[PDB]
This record gives sequence, C-alpha cells and structure tokens, in this order.
Amino acid sequence: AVIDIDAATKIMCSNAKAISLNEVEKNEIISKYREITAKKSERAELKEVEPIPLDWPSDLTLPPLPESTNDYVWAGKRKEQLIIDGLSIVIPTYNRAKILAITLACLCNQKTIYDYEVIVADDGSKENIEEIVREFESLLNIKYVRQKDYGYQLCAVRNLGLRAAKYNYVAILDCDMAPNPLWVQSYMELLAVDDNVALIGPRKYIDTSKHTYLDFLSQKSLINEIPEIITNNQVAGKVEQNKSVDWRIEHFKNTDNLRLCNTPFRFFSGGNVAFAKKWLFRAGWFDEEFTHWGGEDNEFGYRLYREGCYFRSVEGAMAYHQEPPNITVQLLQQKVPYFYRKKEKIESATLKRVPLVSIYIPAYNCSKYIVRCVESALNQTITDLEVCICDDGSTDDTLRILQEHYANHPRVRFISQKNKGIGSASNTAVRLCRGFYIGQLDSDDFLEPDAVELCLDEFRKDLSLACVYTTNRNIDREGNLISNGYNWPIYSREKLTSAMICHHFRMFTARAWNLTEGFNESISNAVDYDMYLKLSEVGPFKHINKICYNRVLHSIKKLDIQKENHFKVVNESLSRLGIKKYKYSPLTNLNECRKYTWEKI
Amino acid sequence: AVIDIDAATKIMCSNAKAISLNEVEKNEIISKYREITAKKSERAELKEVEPIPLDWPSDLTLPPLPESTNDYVWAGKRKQLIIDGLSIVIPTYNRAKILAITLACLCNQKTIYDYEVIVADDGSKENIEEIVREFESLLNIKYVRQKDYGYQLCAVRNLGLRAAKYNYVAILDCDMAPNPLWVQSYMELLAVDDNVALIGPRKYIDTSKHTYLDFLSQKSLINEIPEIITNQNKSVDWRIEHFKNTDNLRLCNTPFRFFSGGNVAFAKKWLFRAGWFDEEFTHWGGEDNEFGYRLYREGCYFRSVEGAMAYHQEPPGKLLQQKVPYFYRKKEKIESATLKRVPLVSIYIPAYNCSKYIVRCVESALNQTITDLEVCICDDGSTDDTLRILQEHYANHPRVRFISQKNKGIGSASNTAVRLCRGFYIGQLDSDDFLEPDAVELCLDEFRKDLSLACVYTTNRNIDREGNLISNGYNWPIYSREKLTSAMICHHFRMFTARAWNLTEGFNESISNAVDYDMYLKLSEVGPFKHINKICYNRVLHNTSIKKLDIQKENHFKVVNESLSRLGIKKYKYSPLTNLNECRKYTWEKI
Ligand SMILES: CC(=O)N[C@H]1[C@@H](OP(=O)(O)OP(=O)(O)OC[C@H]2O[C@@H](n3ccc(=O)[nH]c3=O)[C@H](O)[C@@H]2O)O[C@H](CO)[C@H](O)[C@@H]1O
Ligand SMILES: CC(=O)N[C@H]1[C@@H](OP(=O)(O)OP(=O)(O)OC[C@H]2O[C@@H](n3ccc(=O)[nH]c3=O)[C@H](O)[C@@H]2O)O[C@H](CO)[C@H](O)[C@@H]1O
Ligand SMILES: O=c1ccn([C@@H]2O[C@H](COP(=O)(O)OP(=O)(O)O)[C@@H](O)[C@H]2O)c(=O)[nH]1
Ligand SMILES: O=c1ccn([C@@H]2O[C@H](COP(=O)(O)OP(=O)(O)O)[C@@H](O)[C@H]2O)c(=O)[nH]1
Ligand SMILES: [Mn+2]
Ligand SMILES: [Mn+2]
Ligand SMILES: [Mn+2]
Ligand SMILES: [Mn+2]
Repeated sequence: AVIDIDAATKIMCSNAKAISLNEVEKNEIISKYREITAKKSERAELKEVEPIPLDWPSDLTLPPLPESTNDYVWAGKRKEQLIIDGLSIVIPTYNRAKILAITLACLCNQKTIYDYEVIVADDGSKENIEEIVREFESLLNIKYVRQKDYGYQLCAVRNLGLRAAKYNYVAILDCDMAPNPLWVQSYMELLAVDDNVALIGPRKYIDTSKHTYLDFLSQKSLINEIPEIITNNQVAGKVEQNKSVDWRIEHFKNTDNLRLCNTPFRFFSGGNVAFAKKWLFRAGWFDEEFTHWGGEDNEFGYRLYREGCYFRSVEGAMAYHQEPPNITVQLLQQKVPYFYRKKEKIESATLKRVPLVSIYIPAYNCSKYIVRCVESALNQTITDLEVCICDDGSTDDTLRILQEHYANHPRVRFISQKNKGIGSASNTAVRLCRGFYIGQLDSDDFLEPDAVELCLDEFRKDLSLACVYTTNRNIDREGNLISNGYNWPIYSREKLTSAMICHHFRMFTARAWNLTEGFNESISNAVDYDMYLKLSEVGPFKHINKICYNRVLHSIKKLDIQKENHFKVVNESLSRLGIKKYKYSPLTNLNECRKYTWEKI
Repeated sequence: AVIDIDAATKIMCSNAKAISLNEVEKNEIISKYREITAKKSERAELKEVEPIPLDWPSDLTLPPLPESTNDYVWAGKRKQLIIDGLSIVIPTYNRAKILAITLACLCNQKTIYDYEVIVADDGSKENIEEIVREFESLLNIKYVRQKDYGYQLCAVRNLGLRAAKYNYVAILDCDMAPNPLWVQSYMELLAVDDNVALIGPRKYIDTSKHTYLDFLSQKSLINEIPEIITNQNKSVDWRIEHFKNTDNLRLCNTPFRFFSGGNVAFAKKWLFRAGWFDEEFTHWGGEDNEFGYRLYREGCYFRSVEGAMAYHQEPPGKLLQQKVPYFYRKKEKIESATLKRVPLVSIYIPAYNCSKYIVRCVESALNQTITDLEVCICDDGSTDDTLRILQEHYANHPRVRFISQKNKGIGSASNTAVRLCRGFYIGQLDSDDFLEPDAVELCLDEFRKDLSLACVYTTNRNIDREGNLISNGYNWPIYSREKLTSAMICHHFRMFTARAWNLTEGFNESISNAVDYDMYLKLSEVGPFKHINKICYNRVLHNTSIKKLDIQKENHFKVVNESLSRLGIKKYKYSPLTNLNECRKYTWEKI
C-alpha cells in the first residue's frame, strides 16, 4: 500500500460507479470499515444533582422557549424599520389564457389597503397570453414576462417573475388559482408584522368552466359562490364520490396553522403562498433541476426552513383552483436530508447531493493533529455526512496538508482566509456546511466512531431539539488519556446561564444556528459559551452522558483578566432575553474564580 | 418665547418657500451669517523640513498612485467570480422593425461567453411580442412588458435589469444594432476586472432599406452600411473624440459624462450598490448621466471599449443639478441659495456621550462659508442623553440627519455615519470639537483646483474642554505618502472624496484607537493629498491614561502601518526602536 482516503467514502464511490468493483475487494474494504468504527462511546460516571442552581433568583424567569421549531408566535415575542411598499404577485402561466383571465379578474376585485403588482409569468406558451394581459392593463398594475418554450419550466418561470418583482414582498399564484377578494390584504397584513414568516394560503376546487372572466369582474363575489367540485374516487372495487378538498386544511387546524408543526415545509405549495423576497437571497430560488414530477415546493420550503424562515397558514388567503379540462419521498431524498432522508447501509449506501450532517472545523496552525481530526469524522457510523474546514490564515503547512489530502475528497471541503480569530473562522466554516445537522470539532482534537450517530438518534426523538451535546475525555496532545471531562448530568437553561455546561461535542440544527446572531467574532475566547448560550434561547437541548470527544488538554498574567472579562459579558449579553432587572456579576475580584452573584439593579 | 435653529439654513428654507418674506425679517438673518461667518482661518506656523523622511529605505518604492480618479489600469494592478454570461436589457418602444434588425445582429454575435436577450417593452402599441416570439429559435430571448404610463425609460431599463439572470449586464436601445464582436469585447474585459463599467461607441446609419432578415444571412452588413447625418461630413459619436485623448477615459476625471444606456456593460453588483436607474425622470437625458455619476461615487471605473461598436438606426416618420454635485453643481450665493436634493458636502460625527459638546459641534458645520453641506451624526449607543439633545435639536433640521446604534467603537460609528452621508465631499468632525467657519470652503477650493486629489486636510489649535485656547496644533509643512507612513502627519480637518473612501475598506472597527491613522492611511494609497497649512480646527485636549492602555496604543499604531501590507510590501517591517510605550521612534527591519 501507501496512502489513501477512508473506506467509508471508498465504498460509496464504489456503490456509485455503475461498474461493480470485485466483491472480493469491496468486502475487504467494508470489513476494514466495520472494524474501524466498531468501538462504542463509553457511558460516563453517573452523577446526581440540583437541576436549577439554588442561588438562582426566584423572581427571574427566562423567556419561555417556542412550542415547536416553527412556532412563530414565540418568534413574534423576540423583540430584537421596514418598508411596506407592495406585494409583487407572480402568476406562472402555460396557456389556459381563458383561465389566467378569471384569475386576473378575481385579482381586480381585491379589497385591500396595500399596493400590489401582478406579474403574469409566461413559460413559452403557445396560446396568446399577452393578448389577455393587455386587456387588463387598464385594471391592474400589471407586467408581463416571457421565456421561450423549452419544456416544463415552472421553477424557471417562477424565478423570472420573482426576479422581475420590484417589491420586498412577493406572492406566487398558479394561473388557475383564483384568489378571493381578501387575498392580498390577508397576506400583507401578516407580512407587515413579521417578515420572517412565509404565509401559506389554503385552497378549494371549483369547476369555473361555465363562465367567462366577465362574470367575475361583474359579480365580485361569484368566486366564493361557485360550487366545489365532486370527485369520483374508487374505494376497494366500488366507487365512492366525495367533495375533493385541500388535504392540508385538516392538518392546518391541528397545528394552530402550522405553529406547532416541526416540518412545515411539507405544506408549502408554491401555487399560492407569500413571503419576504429577502429569503430568495438567503435560501435561494426554485431548483430548476426539478422535472414535472415535482418536489420543488418541499425542497424550496425546506431551504426556507433551514435558514430560519417560519411558516404560517392564512384562511384569508383562500384560493380557488379551477378544474383543468404517491411517492414524493423518493423525490426529496437527495436534496432534503432532514425529515425525509433515511439511513442506507454501507453496502448499498451512497453519497448525497446534500449531506445530512456537516462537521465544521476551525483550523489554525493545527499542523500534525488535523489529518487525524478529519478522518475521525470521515470514519463515522454516519456515512451520510461531510467535513468543512476553514483555514484561519495558518502560518504553517496546515493548508498545504489539507490539499494534498482533501483537495479532491468527495466528502471534505476547506477554505482559506486571512486570520481573523476563532469567532470568524467558525462563521466561515459553518456557512460552508450544506447539511442540516451540524457538529463542532476543533483542529487538534478528534471524535469517537459513533459520536455523530449517537446525537443523531436524539434529534430524531425530539424534532424540536436545537442542540445535543455529549461529554469528553481530557487528552494528551500526543493522544494519551489524563482525565475525563467535566460532565454535568442534565441540561437546563438556568444552569447554562450560571456555568458553561455544554461539554464538548455539540450538535445543532442549522435552522437553530440561523436563528442566532452567529459566532461572536470580537472575543479572544468564550466563543463556545456564547454560541451555545445563544442556542439555548432558540430551543431545548439534550445531553447524552457518554464520552464521545477526545480533547487535547493544552495563562500569562495579563491574559487572564480577559478570560474572566469575556465570561461574564456573555451572560450579560444574554440581555437579549429582555432581562434588565438583574445582572450576572462576579462575586470575587480574582482571575481564575468563577463564583458569581445575581446583583439586582 | 423666542428660540430656534441656525442662519444659512433658515434663509435657504425661505428662498425656497412660495411666500415673499419681508426683506427686513430676512436682512438681519443675513448679517447674522456674514458676521457669524466673516472670519478667516489664520495661517499656520511656518516650519522648514525635509519632504521625505531621511530614514526612508532607498530600496523601498511605494506602489504609484493612479494617474486619474478613473485610472482602471492602476486599479487593475491593485491586488473566484462566476462568469456566467451577459444579460442584455434592450429597452423597446415600438420600432418593432428596428428591434428585429437589432435582434438579428445579436444572432450574429461571435463570442464564447453565454448570453441572454431581455426585451424591455415600455408600453409599445405595436406587437413587440411578435418580433420576440419570432427570434425564439435563435436567441435566448426573454421579453418583459409594463403598461404605457408615459415615457418610462429608466423604469423599463430597471424591469429588465431586475429580470437579468447573469452576474453581468448590458443595455442597448432597441435601435442600437451591435457589431459582431460586441458581446465578446465586453465579457473579455468584464471577466478580468468587474469593477469597471464599459462604455460603447456608436455610429448613425440608414436602415429602412433593409429587413431584419438581410442581417441574418449577410452576417456582415451592419458594418458595411454607410454613416449618415442624424437629427463631420456625416454624424459622429461626439464622445469618440474624447475616447482617444483620455486613453479610453483612463485619464478622465469626470467619466460619468460618457455613460449611455444605449450601449454599456457592467457588473450587476453595482445596481445593488450604486442604486438602479432613477425612475424620477422624463423624456430626456440626465439619467444616463446621473446614474453614471452614482456609479462613479461608488468606486466604479469607466472604460470605453472599441469592439463594442453599435449602429444607431434612424427612426421613421415619428434636472440634474439637484442630484449631481461633483461636476455640474454651481456654488450659488445665499440670498438666492437653496437646498439641493443631493448635497455637495457631508460632515460625519461619531457620537458617544458628547451631550455637553455636541450642539456646539453640529452647529458649526451648518454655520460654514458653504451652504450646500450636511451633517450626519451617529450616536454610538451613548449612555447619556446625547441622543435627546440631537433629537429635539435637529430631528427636523433640513440639513441634519442622525442615527443610533449600540456602542460598538469609533471605527464603527464612522463607518455608519459616513455610510449615512450623501454628499460627494466628506469631512470628519469629532463630537466635542468644532471647526472654523470657512474650513469646508478652503478644502473645497483645493479640490476644485485638482481632481486627482483624494483628500485635503488643514491643521488646528488645541482647546480647553470649555473653550480656552491652549496650544496650536501640530503641523507638517508639506505632504508626502512616505511621510504619513512614518508618522501621522495628516492633521485634523480632513476632507476626502466619497469615491476615494469607497475605494478603501472603511474604518477599522476592531481597534481601540489609531482608527484615524488607519483611514487616512487606507486613503493615502488610493490617491494624492493636498495640505492646507492654515488653522481651521479647534480640538479639545482630553489627560491621564494609565500605562496598560498606553501599552496597546503604541501597539495599534505600528499594526496600522504594517497593515498597509496591502501595498504588497513583503521585505520591510515598520518596527519600534524602543520598548517604551509612549515612544514612537521606528526602524525599518529588512525581513
Ligand atoms: C394545487 C397543487 O397541488 N398545485 C401544484 C401542482 O400543480 P397541478 O398538478 O395543479 O398542475 P397545474 O398545471 O395546475 O400546475 C402547473 C402550474 O405550473 C405552470 N406550468 C405548467 C406547465 C409548464 O410547462 N410550465 C408552467 O409554468 C402552470 O402555469 C401552472 O401554474 O403540482 C405542481 C408541481 O410542479 C406545483 O407544485 C403546483 O403548485
Ligand atoms: C444611443 C443614445 O443616444 N441614447 C440616448 C438618446 O436616445 P435617442 O435620442 O436616440 O432617443 P430614442 O428615440 O432612441 O429613445 C431612447 C430609448 O428609450 C426607449 N423609450 C422611448 C420612449 C418611451 O416611451 N419608452 C422607452 O423605453 C426607446 O426604445 C429607446 O431605447 O437620448 C435619450 C435621452 O433620454 C436616452 O438617454 C438614450 O439612452
Ligand atoms: O485565530 C484563531 C485561533 C484559533 N482558532 C481555532 O479555534 C479553536 C480553539 O482554539 P485553540 O486550540 O487555539 O484554543 P482553544 O480555543 O481550542 O481552546 C481551534 O480550532 C483553533 O485552531 C482559529 O480558528 N483561529
Ligand atoms: O465609543 C465611542 C467613543 C468615541 N466616539 C467618538 O469618537 C470620536 C473620537 O473619540 P475620542 O474622544 O476618543 O477621540 P478624541 O476626541 O480622543 O480624538 C469622538 O467624536 C467620539 O464622540 C464614538 O463614536 N464611539
Ligand atoms: Mn392546476
Ligand atoms: Mn484544542
Ligand atoms: Mn435612438
Ligand atoms: Mn475629543
């Protein structure tokens, strides 16, 4: 032999090539994998303690957490000016002019206080769409965008309009989705209060066939009067017809309009939605790689979620789908890791467009202990992950080593930058990660073969979890054991705002991270505590009591005053919670002391 | 019952009003101003020195400044982008036959970069869609349309630019038939340096005799057709004469004057940075010229390309002053003065607990020999009432604008105050200090005398927190970059070009002190400085600094210099010649 890349990854690339590597080889490598990721994290010393420090004030109560990952009421509380100009409404159209007409009519009948433009988006229609639009030029503040015919390009056309949209609030409407008179108002009135929430309107099905667009401009309510169509469903051999309905509405009333749902994107359907345009630049636009089978909605909604955008249902946004003359799970799979992606076995397992996990690593001068650091994650029971490193202007071979090692690794990705400190390094690396579950791994340390896996099981139990940390063992730079890391048994916010109990190896929901101000780039240290204190405000944490992190154990007078300094700021900075009646002051005037006192002000 | 604002402004807010003020009420106000501003800055002590620090390494030569504010070659040297392609927004209004010919010419483009054609239709009566729809199987053509609500050129240009999907855009009046090497000539340059906007030359020709089809088969006809006389010996792009003297503008200092939305190409990033086209316009110009100005102010460069020739087809039987002070603005007197929309000058004041000395500050800016000036104050999360003072003082002032943010250092307040300013000439004014009534004028003069000039600065005399004049401020007789890179010789009052600033990284929001020395150092690289040897600044002198902080002060200092490691200097390090903390003596260690 000589040198190489992990077997974990080796197998996936093999399972990929349509030309089967000889079983004899494949097996030999799989085994080598199985044995290198065989050890199991060893549980830790079972302790016993005071959940919420007694010293903790009995008049102080941190702002209650959110009741789910999409709880927008709680998001509303989070205090923290905007321009409420108008609502650019994009209507994707492929022929059906006589219908776009009706939809344009029901858009003339809008009783709202907001300015709204209608952007008819034509994706290479055959019928003459511009003819229609011109007819309305005298009623709506209408615009027309067109792209040539090159297939089914809804995502592409959706993008044109949204691009053409001039306001800060966009809305999307299939050309067959006739809004009700209160559509604009309903969306806008909510987008004006919270712009971090993507309103989703419901729908009903109507056979608008017996009418022309004139009937609607006339009867400015006719749209709410036309009977919902009926469906001839086949139930076990014999026919059963019922009133076709929006399958989502049932779910809407059972989640308080998705305020409690932990997977709102499952209901996001671009045929009638509204949101702040800023999100397009944050989570991207509709994926044009999607064919007519769909998935683009969920996949888009997912990325909205992964950034921190919320989801909400509006009844005032009811749209009417005009009657046109199964296995979605296999469509997301690749681009939506979170809820949908299920584990494959190394044998049949294969690389993923978007990894389920992203191990970020801030690296500065971690010369020799960095190739050990990266393989400690590439060699994990969870094969569906990636490693993103950020060279913080190392003054040593670090970066050079990363290249002659990972410059072509399908599962590793780095980025160099001029040294800006540890707070930054991270932001840069985290931003590099494309996965939903994100863990921390410093340069000189290294993990345990099932660290990531162990955390992953905890996220799956409570999809409300924002973070999950394990415990660690203090290690010799050389690699020798010399202690077991501090391990506070149970997690609670109070204990956190009293002492840094988030032992190392941490894992957080990218969405949760995005709901935070990110890493603090102006402090020499206390970076971890800050980030994780910030996280505690976003959601609950879960601690596993096993040793999954091997940490190297690596104080000149003046310095110290900084450390003490930083530590207390962090807790104070947590004024974010709108807490001003107290203050976490030191109790002593010593450097290495951490004893604190809740002095009132 | 009496109590109000200030003079100069008072008048301006009048000369504007539509009710003739009793010349009496007025007059006195005018004397107020005159005597309140009739003072002039006394010359500064005369010193004799040696221009370049005699310690300057012979083998150290500072990278040469640009030859003109728009020297894109220099810019080029200084120092992965996604070169997706070109988005060509073609503003259309009928002339459907001409469009067809133009589109036909874009079909014959010989280039390697990918491109798209967005037809921006501003209320055409004719069937533009038909023409677009015709060129579908030849061009990636998108077609956008807005209703006829008048002459909305800018409007439509923006609609299209918004619809652009690539990182590079281009505009071409519906009748501007591009030459075969157009798209290429632009991308070629755009891919190497996206901080320079490309201006294309034109030619007027007769097109009626043809049909868009001719140009499709005769891929080389638009070049053979004869120039005519549009409404010498024929009609010629007046700009072309200038394009060959200024070395394609590389030497021009008012490049925004040759900017046409009929034939240009630039990095879309600019729309997002200098603003889009100003829809507040009517039937003619100003836009091309005003948008270009803004670009200019945001550090953009203008370079006329030749290969981007375009042919202006002949039609069938068919304002600025407010927003542009750098060139056109005319220093007009007070009694007939006014409030210009876009100001010519802006004064930024980082504020932090200056409650006791702030009104005295802001005021002085207004009470200047200059009328077209503004003040942009940024309260850096003051603890005291600073903010309230400002509020109930200028919360309505038609020449003052302020803002609040949690205290984050001086390097931040600046980057925020300056980022707030709207004028072209920016001057620094510290809260507790106060300027002389003619300092914005003096500086303003020097700038008039030279446009290569990036910054002009005077000198000052120190003051007692209260007002008692203490000692006269330091003064280096003559400027030079080599000197500033050896010790802060850039005294206080300091005015620099908005553009200059924009060519820099702004203030350092990470250093307790030296910020000042870091900006004018960052600036000294972008352009030349002029030094007015007259006292125009009165700065308070606040006392006792305990050793510890004095330990970082000297630290920052040196860092600032070295930090000017952007000049690509790798062999020298500006180190100390003493471990003492308040010492500033240096040595050039050859590394
Ligand atoms: C009520 C509902 O479940 N609506 C969704 C459903 O559409 P539907 O299954 O209701 O079919 P549909 O034809 O109404 O959806 C087509 C929508 O896409 C447009 N179109 C169609 C063909 C074309 O070549 N270009 C084009 O832009 C057309 O303008 C219309 O707005 O499934 C789609 C999957 O893509 C979208 O997620 C729709 O929002
Ligand atoms: C190459 C050139 O010399 N261009 C400038 C010159 O054009 P011209 O004097 O040649 O004016 P023009 O008749 O070519 O019209 C200018 C452009 O505006 C468009 N248009 C016209 C009327 C309308 O209601 N909507 C509309 O979009 C039209 O398609 C054309 O693209 O002077 C104008 C003053 O405003 C513009 O600065 C043009 O950029
Ligand atoms: O300017 C820096 C300094 C440190 N680090 C990294 O931040 C982590 C923590 O710092 P270090 O090991 O030096 O001490 P630690 O902070 O680990 O206790 C390690 O990844 C360092 O490699 C960094 O990215 N940039
Ligand atoms: O946290 C601060 C501290 C000061 N300043 C402003 O910084 C400028 C210079 O501050 P300082 O007084 O320290 O500078 P000096 O007056 O000492 O030159 C003054 O206008 C202050 O009002 C600020 O914006 N933020
Ligand atoms: Mn449909
Ligand atoms: Mn370490
Ligand atoms: Mn013209
Ligand atoms: Mn001061």
